[PDB]
Amino acid sequence: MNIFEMLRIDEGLRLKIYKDTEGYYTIGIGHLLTKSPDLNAAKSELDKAIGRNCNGVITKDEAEKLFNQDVDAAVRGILRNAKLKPVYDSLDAVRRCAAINQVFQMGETGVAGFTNSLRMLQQKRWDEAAVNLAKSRWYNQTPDRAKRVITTFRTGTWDAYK
Ligand SMILES: CCc1ccccc1O
Repeated sequence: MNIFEMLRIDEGLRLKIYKDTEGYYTIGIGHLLTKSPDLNAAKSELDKAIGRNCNGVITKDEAEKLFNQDVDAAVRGILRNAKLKPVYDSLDAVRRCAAINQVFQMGETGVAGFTNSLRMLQQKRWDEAAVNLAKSRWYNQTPDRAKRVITTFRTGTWDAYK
């Protein structure tokens, strides 16, 4: 297991524009195109992202290319965020993957409410962190995925991903 395999499980792979769990136009391995309800705006973002006229469909290679960029962006983002970087750098490599996963799903604004979880994670209070992480819109809206990511934070193992 690694961050790519982990996110591939959590995000799936779809080669045609689809709506994610929040109803937003998405493609590939959880590549968010736009929060706009306009399918044409999503097709425009797709064409811009890939550099050709895709008419809402891409190849596996193109999906994986966006995925590589998106994972990279998630990590570089964390490292640029003064609240996230110190916690991320305190973690072991497995728990870092849980952090990348969460930011990939939610974005940095998405994780702004996680201040108390962040402190517990930096303190290595793993069970307490795990309890706090589940008290969230995140957990309630995507419980099966959140349970996996939380188990990863709690244990520093890949047990939740088999
Ligand atoms: C709250 C979990 C977490 C830890 C460290 C960095 C990002 C992140 O979302």
